Amino acid sequence: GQRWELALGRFWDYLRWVQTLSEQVQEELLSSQVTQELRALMDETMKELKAYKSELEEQLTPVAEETRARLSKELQAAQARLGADMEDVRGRLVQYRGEVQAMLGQSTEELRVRLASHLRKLRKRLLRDADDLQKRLAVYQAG
Repeated sequence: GQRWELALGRFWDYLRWVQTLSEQVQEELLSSQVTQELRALMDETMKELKAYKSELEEQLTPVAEETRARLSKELQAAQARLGADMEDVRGRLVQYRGEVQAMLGQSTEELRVRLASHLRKLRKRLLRDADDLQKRLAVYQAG
């Protein structure tokens, strides 16, 4: 894949592990290591995506200009959606950390069930937006 796709792939691999919510995951969630790592992986994905779009603009098919503008704005919106989705994942995990830190030594099982359900929905959104972004990038040059 492209550099940005490999960066997103590392985000996916790390998130899949987090979604197991094992005791190893819990340790890294409560220390903030998980959200620092997701921030790093998100930032790298977005940096590579912006650089990729910039290089694609060196190999464009000429089109009506109105069309090129439309497609460029649609692509920028798709990039922004991806970044917002990754940040929503990270923010939901920050929320979980704060809730666990407020509850002394009480059982986190219900919190974990609710987190797992929510993360599944956030992953669905990130995945549909990533696939949409790849579709737009694939037809961007031909216009």
